[PDB]
Amino acid sequence: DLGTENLYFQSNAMADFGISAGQFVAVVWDKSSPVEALKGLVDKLQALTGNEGRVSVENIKQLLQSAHKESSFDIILSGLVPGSTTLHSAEILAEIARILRPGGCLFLKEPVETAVDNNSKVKTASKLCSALTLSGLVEVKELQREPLTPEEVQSVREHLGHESDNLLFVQITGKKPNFE
Ligand SMILES: [Hg+2]
Repeated sequence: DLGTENLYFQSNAMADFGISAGQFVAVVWDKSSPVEALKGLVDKLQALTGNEGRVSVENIKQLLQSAHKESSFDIILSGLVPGSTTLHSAEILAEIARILRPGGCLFLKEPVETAVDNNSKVKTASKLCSALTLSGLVEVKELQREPLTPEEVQSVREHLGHESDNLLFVQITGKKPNFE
C-alpha cells in the first residue's frame, strides 16, 4: 500500500535501512501491523535481498520462543511496518541484540511520550535509547521524529490502551558490537 511505498522510496529502496542483496534481515510485526502493509514490505525485502539473502518474519510475541541462531542477522527492522504502533520491552531488545551478528544493525520505530508519565508503559525517547544501550547495542542514535496519523493515534488507543497529547514516533538505530 501507499504507506509501504512511501517507506520504500523515502529510504532509498530501503538502502537507508541497510537492506541490499545478500543481507539477512528479520522484520518484527505485531497485531497493530496492517496485514497488507506487512505483506507489501516483506515482498519488497525479499526482492531486495534476493536468493543469497534471507527475510525472516517474526511476530514480536513469538520472537523469544522462535530462538533464532545467535549472531545470524545483518539487519533487524522492528515497529516499522507502516501503521504499526509497537512498544519494545527490555527482553525484546536483548533478544534482538542476541540474534544480530556483530556489526549488525537494528532500526526501530516506537511511539514515545514527550514527557515522563509513570501511569503508562510508553517511554520517552531517552529511556528508549537507554534501553537499547542496556541491551548491549552501541552507536545508538535517533534518526527521525514523526507525528502520528489519526489511524496511528487510534491504534495507540486500541492496542496500547493509552491516550496522550505528546505521542510522537521516534526512529532509532543501534549496532551490535563485537564481544569484549
Ligand atoms: Hg547500520
